[PDB]
Amino acid sequence: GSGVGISTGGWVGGSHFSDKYVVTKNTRQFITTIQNGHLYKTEAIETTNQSGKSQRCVTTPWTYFNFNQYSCHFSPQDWQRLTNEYKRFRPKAMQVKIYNLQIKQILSNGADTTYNNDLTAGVHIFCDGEHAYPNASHPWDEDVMPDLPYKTWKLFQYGYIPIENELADLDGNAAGGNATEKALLYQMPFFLLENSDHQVLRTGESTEFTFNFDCEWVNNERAYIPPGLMFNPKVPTRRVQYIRQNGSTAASTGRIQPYSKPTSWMTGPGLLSAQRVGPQSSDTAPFMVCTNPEGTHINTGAAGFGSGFDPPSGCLAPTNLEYKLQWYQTPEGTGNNGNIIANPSLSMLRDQLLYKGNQTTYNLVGDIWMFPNQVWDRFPITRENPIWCKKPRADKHTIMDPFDGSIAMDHPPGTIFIKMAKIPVPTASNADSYLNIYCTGQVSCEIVWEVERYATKNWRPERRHTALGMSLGGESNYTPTYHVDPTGAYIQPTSYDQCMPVKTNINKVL
Amino acid sequence: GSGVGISTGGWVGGSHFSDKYVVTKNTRQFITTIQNGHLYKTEAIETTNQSGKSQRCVTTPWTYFNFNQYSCHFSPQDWQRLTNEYKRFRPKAMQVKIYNLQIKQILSNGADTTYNNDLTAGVHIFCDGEHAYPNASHPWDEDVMPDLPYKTWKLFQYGYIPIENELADLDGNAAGGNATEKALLYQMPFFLLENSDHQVLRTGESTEFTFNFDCEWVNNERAYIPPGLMFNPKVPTRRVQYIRQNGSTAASTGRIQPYSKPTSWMTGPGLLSAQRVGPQSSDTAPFMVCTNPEGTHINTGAAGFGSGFDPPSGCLAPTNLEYKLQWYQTPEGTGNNGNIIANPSLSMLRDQLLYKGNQTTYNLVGDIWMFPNQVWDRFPITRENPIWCKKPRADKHTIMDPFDGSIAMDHPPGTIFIKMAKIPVPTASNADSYLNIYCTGQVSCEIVWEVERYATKNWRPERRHTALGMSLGGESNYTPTYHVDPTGAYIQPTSYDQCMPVKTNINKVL
Amino acid sequence: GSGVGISTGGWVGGSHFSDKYVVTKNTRQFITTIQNGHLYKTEAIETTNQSGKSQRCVTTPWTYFNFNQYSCHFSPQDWQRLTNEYKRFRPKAMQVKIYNLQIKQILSNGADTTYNNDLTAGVHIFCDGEHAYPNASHPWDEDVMPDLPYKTWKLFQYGYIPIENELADLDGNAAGGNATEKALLYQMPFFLLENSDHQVLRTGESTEFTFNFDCEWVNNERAYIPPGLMFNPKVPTRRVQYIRQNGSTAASTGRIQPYSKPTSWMTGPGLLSAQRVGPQSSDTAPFMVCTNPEGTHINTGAAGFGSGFDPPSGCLAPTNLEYKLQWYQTPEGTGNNGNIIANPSLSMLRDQLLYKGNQTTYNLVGDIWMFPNQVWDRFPITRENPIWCKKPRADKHTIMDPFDGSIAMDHPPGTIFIKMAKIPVPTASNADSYLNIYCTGQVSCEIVWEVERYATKNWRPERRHTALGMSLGGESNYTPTYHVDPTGAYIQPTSYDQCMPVKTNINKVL
Amino acid sequence: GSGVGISTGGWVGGSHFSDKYVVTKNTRQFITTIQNGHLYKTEAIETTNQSGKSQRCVTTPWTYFNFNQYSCHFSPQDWQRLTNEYKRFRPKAMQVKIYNLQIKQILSNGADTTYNNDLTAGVHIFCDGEHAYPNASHPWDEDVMPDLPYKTWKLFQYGYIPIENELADLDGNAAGGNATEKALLYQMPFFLLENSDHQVLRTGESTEFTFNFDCEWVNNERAYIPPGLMFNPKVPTRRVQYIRQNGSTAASTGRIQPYSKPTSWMTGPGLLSAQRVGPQSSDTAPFMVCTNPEGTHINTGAAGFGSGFDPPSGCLAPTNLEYKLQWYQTPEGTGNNGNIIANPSLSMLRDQLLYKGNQTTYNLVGDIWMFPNQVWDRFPITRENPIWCKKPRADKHTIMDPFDGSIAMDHPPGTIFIKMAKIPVPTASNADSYLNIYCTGQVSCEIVWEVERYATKNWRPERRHTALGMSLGGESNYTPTYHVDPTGAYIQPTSYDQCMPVKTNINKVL
Repeated sequence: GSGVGISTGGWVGGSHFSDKYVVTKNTRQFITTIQNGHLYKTEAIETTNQSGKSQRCVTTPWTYFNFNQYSCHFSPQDWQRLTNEYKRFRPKAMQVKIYNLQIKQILSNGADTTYNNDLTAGVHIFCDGEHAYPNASHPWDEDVMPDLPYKTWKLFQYGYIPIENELADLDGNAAGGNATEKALLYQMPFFLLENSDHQVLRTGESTEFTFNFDCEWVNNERAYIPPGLMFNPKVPTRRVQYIRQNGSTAASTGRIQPYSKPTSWMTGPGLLSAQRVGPQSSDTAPFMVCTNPEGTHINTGAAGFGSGFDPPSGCLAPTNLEYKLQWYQTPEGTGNNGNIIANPSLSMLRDQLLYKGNQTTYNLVGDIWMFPNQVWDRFPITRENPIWCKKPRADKHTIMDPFDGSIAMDHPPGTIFIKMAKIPVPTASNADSYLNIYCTGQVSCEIVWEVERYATKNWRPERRHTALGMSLGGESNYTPTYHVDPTGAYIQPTSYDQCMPVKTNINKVL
Repeated sequence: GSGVGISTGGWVGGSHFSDKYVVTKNTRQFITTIQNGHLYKTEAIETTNQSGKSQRCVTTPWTYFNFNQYSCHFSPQDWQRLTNEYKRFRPKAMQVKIYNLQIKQILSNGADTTYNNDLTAGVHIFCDGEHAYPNASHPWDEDVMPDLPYKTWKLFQYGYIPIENELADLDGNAAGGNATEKALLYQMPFFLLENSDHQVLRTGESTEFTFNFDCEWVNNERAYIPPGLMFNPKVPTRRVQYIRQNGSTAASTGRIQPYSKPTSWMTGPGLLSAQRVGPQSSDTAPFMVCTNPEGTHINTGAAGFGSGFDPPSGCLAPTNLEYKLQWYQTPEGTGNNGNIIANPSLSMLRDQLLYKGNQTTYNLVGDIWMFPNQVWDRFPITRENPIWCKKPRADKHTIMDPFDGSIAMDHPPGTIFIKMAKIPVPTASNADSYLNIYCTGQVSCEIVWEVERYATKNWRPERRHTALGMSLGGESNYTPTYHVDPTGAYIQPTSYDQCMPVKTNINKVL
Repeated sequence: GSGVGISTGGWVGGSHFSDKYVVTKNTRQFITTIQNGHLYKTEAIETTNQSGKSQRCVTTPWTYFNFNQYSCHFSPQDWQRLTNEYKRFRPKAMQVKIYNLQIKQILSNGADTTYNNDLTAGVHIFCDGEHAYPNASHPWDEDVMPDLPYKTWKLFQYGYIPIENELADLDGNAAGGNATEKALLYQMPFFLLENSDHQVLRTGESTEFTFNFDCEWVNNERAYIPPGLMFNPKVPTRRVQYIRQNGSTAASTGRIQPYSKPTSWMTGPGLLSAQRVGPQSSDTAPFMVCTNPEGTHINTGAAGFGSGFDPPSGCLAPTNLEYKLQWYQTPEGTGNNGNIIANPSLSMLRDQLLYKGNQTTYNLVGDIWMFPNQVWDRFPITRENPIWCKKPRADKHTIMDPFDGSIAMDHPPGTIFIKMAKIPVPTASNADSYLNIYCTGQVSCEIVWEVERYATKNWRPERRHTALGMSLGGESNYTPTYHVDPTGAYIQPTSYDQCMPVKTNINKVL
Repeated sequence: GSGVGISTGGWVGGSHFSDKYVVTKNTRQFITTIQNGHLYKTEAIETTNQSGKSQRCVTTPWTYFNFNQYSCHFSPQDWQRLTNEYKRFRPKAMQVKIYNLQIKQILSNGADTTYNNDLTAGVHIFCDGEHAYPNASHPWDEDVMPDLPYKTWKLFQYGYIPIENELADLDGNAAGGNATEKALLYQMPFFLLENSDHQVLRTGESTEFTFNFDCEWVNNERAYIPPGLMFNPKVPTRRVQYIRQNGSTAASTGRIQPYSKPTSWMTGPGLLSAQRVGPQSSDTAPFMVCTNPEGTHINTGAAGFGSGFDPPSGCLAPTNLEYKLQWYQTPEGTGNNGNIIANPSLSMLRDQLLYKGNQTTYNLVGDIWMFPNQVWDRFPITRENPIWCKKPRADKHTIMDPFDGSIAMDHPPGTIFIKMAKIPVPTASNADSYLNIYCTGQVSCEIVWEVERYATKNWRPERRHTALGMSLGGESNYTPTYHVDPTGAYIQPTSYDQCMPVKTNINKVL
């Protein structure tokens, strides 16, 4: 049957490894609340205002489900077994279910608050698979599904940036009159999630969404030598190296030495020239990707308009800590506390350099662009990396490697939006008061991962991700990584290697 | 299944444009409350009483759904695309659904009030499609469905005017004894919505109503020249113009000039003679349509009896601001704040004039009536105009052009009435106390619009409704029209052109 | 139908005795509550700390159903009839049902607390039949199902020991640096019951679990003589006994006497050498089974690391009270109050001894190991004994006789885990507050027992368990065993014979 | 459908008289509550303790439905019509339904208490038709179904006597040591209603029980003459009466007189010798039926051990008021208030005597036992008598006439037991607190009575039960019997004849 008192679905979880496939099931307990008091609002996002960096977003009542990260779908055991036993993997299919909803009313008299289940209140649930609305998810957000299946998942409000602010700044001047600047405002899109059709669910009801990926593989195999050493040092070469006269030393023609042969392959692109700017408040990235159409007025300049492009060095060796990719394990993390810095995976298609020689010596080429015969490996993703990124809709685009490592998909998984159906309340005024409710429920993401097992003719052992690669933590510091403190706290990895990255273990003949 | 805890219907919205059809879906969250404490009452509607203008209405417990306006069904995007891409449109069919009802009890102890869902309380829902009861809807009411899909829709009480008051005034005198005046009262109809059969719905239940229009088109195409210039100025004419003797100048017979040929067509009717009267309180319109059967007594006279006919000038040029059609975007709007004045659409079948020449010169004809060979275009409706108007049931009627622009239908969409089923309460007295409840729910109006795309042999570009035709508003005044203030306020159009009227863009060869 | 207000299952109970089978049905009323506030925690279990004995367990939110004991499934009548009328019995099949759930919210304002039934809250129910998670049940726990069907069954929290503490102690020293000790922590398994798929049930729903045993019989038949007397004292023997010279007495060769013939059979293994140690706080057992891999650091030594093996004497005569198996009937029982000591069942395959003679006399062999030709009977289980024990997963193992008497099964009945589904609560902080609920319901265990009736050629009467073997108790001491005190207290057996052990009544020819 | 909000059954009542059958339907509103706080207890039942009469009962949580009495099933109209129109009747079949359950929670804050319906709470319902548990019902209890269909029926707790107390008294002495007295305790049965399978019902559910009687008739016909007058006084007799010499008068042989012939029939058994004993507190009956096995110790003697047998005179004339059967109409009745004494039905098979003549005169035989050729009629049952009695299970028994008039059945209707399912409550202590609830519902007993109409050749009229046989009562004393006082009180019959007994009206030729 169906109704109040009949659970809609059960709990699923775990993982089933096969040769061709890996099916990782997860279920979480989520809570969403009334956002903005059921209003759309466009307000300026202001920093400390030491610099003129500002932002403008339109905040909706809606909240959304973000499934994008590996930490959500794989346990540390499932990840270790994934990266040790398989050379490559990608997400075949994804299935999300939202069930066992409970909408409860919040009754607050004074300090103490009580919770009464109304049973007739619904929730709006909307999945955008055509990407007609602006994307909610962005890589490296803290909104993502929790790692531990028993933690509650608190959803985040949905908002989006209608316009670039400094372009719309209205600052202008008396001479220009900012006509082209108003023109940007006049066409500033405004999206309501109410335009589209969507489901309204009460406690007895549930819903389901399926997604089918088609995307590129994530390669777990390591390069033991650079592509430049793909030769045989015993065999002589036919080539000639002519060196022009340098100072006193005369020009010399001679056969290239057998041990160093010319490479036909060049360094993967990346930019080492730029450096970060300014205080932590302003956007600090070394490069700023910005748009400045003629006629508009920008008073602040620099990073005020534009968004920073980081990490700038895609394949290149991160000479400085600024270039190394870095994040925090926990939202409580402050500076140097709980931060993880990317380290070399010791893959020779990764952390490349390029030296421009003059007559006397070699010097580092700061920034190298796309050039033919460039081969490189994508960032060695860990378990904490985002799975996908949304590729913009644009006429032309170059090769897609996001330097964070995420996969650029032009149709990533749809973003599932959910909110409290507004329950109005009678009021003699215009005060448009509403009833205070929230909904908790059980969401289950189940993804089918397409894996393919390695095979090698290598004689020797290879590196593997081992639990011996972990450190103790917690109070009294006897709890390992990925384990629970006596207080109940979950011990986060303190190093990039405890995150078990790919492109480390398995060797691949170049 | 069905019951408490199973939502009856989901949310629908958006629009699907085709060549033949446009289907605009909308869903709103409505709230209706107990009205008149479940009583019918006939009370006098009294103004400041500076003038003897009075009204008498019988107020019901019922509230009703008013779907009549374009703003409800079309977004500003859907409207722009409608009026730019299509020469004419009309409403094929309409489908209204009322579902996801929630009837909650209002418990008030002192100041703080609580809301408990009873689940056994029903609501009465009645659709009058035969128009046996007096029509609730009237054009240009504020009771209409809201523009923004996320705003709550508060329904209005249903009432109607049983009699014309000054006819029933009882004032009379000692000499007349007002016998014919009592005769009007003796037959004064009294309508109860309980006479008819109607549905009672609880939370699990829903209802649905379908309507099929048959009505006239709304033409979006513009006249570039007046019908008087439909000639060819190069070709000579055969006609003669004889001018009688004027003063000294002798009577002259001569061929009419090629460049000015006689027109067979005349100005569309309209009345410029009258002017508005009195204070804002009394009915101010320039013409008063009234009924004054013999023997009745009218002490106040003038606009006391009768209803004002405005705008008086149907097709004629609105010489003064009094004649221009004007309204407010928001019910908070006071004088000159938030008011929109109709402006010329620059259609040459619109804003006509007629000059009566004497011998010496031409003079404006104040009021022109129906006369043969009159051609004109209906008011250039905007997005804020009512869709339809109810044509009275009468033996004879002339051509139907409402000067507000609305379509006169003799069977418009039925008015859907809804009220709280009275839940009595035991009381030892006669005090007939009742239980205090309200109902909120989701109503969805879905209309199928019949559209037909233009085609033209014109070489040049044509005017189109553009977002560049908008102005900034809100606090700090950086928010465009049709967009949301940082406080969440929705920015209303400040001009008639921001309302995107019809009969502007597309040209039509006369 | 199904839903709130329709009971899911009825009450079952009783027993049906047959010749081949015995079907014992039971139903109880259980209550489980939120444990650890929905957290996993690993905390040290500390005693008075007079000795360095410590333990570390990871405590889950889960609670579990323990069905392991005979007292649960058999009444004293059903047990008496079982052990009197049947020579052996084993559990064919087991069927557990969990139904009539009620999840109620705990509302506490000040001291007085109220209970409101929410109806939309579920419970998680998970049965581990593959034993992928650590076993919750352990013999001789107080968590077991109650004896009396009308008592409420309060479930216990599920936890498990991830590591042996002193091995992980971190104590070490500055010289060693405890590298092998960290290695144990680094791989310390962490099990979440959320990994596996499991059911979520609301009030209307129920669940069912069936188990099929295959295990060894429990033999109720007694040995009247030792296997050493299996001869005929009238018939002479062919054997010779040569006694070497002792002191003055010369070596004598002579035929063995007819009345004492040599036995081919030897004493069942057991260990009398060891004695208990230390205060009641520390682990006191006479033998300690411990693991001490090289390189680890143990400061406390002795019973700090390792678990005690008791009773040490499997078949041997319990020379001292330390060796006798002993327990308490009620968790309120303190020292010497309500304790029951195992006594001889007077089975001659039980309570064996072995004497090593020198020339002059015989002396008791302290500890005897497995040796060929050893025959013995398992502990004479009573009605209060555990039914089964979980056999470890190990490459090699010897004969399985647990000296407590329980049956060692490598796949015992699965442990049914249950917990409150977490209902989150909105909070402005990170305080991750949750809603306070509990669930009570009706669990029914129904086991099919495989029995086989004895037959004997013995002429004489045999011992039987009789109610005359009971003592009075309670206030005023007029209530018998297994009966209810005027206060309502249930009178527990005060002696091992009132527990009606097996291997007493029925005789078996050796 | 089924569920909360759908009544399970309707109200039935009334009676349908036929020639062969009478079907009496009844429905009542019952209320049962938590008894003993869900405990079994064996406590001593102590009187004023002026005498050593004591009792010991084990009180259960269960309550039960007692349908045994005629007053329940027949109205005074249905009874009058039964006893006037029919010579004999017996209960063919019985059908009990329990439906429209409501389990409500009792919330008490201070003095005022509130009642909230939980809807998930069940009730246990168990019918014992095999009589495996001790019988709850006993004749002449006040627990019986009410007479008036609109009165509420409050059920009584179920308990039973495990042992005869003075046999178990433990009093004994130091010399005996009361070994045989402990032996009675050691085997003292203890019954739990949880042993058996039974139904658990929630509000939506109901249950039904059917019973099929086979039993003896209840004869309504009267004997107009004693069986001794079955002769013809006109016809001479052949017999001789020899009278031995008495004093002076010589022995006389002579024919027996025609008007007094010898009877072959003798007086039905009964005992007039004994008299009642002691205060109202102790058991007062004239005869005590007791059990006193050898070796037990009885200090009090007399009625301390044993139960009184009353009325002692089965068919004999009740010489004194002690022997007359007597009861109270209402539980409020005290001594001489509201008591009804059995009176002669004027049936000549009833109220017999036997005189033993000596030579000189006749004297009353005090106690007469079963003797051949005894004929008698059973007690003339009224409408307030029990219908049935449970015949003990015993090897041998004599003729079954209960002197109260009830029918002795070896399988009477099963006793329907019902109790509140225990809803536990979380408590940090062992206090095993539970939730306070009660259940009210509608029980309907419908019995099919097998009747057979009389036919007579008698010429004269016969006595009939008439309403003129009633008396006024109530306040102001204008309300008749079987009618309602202005306060609403129901006027009880004040005499045995207003109870309309059987064996009065209809004549039966001997």
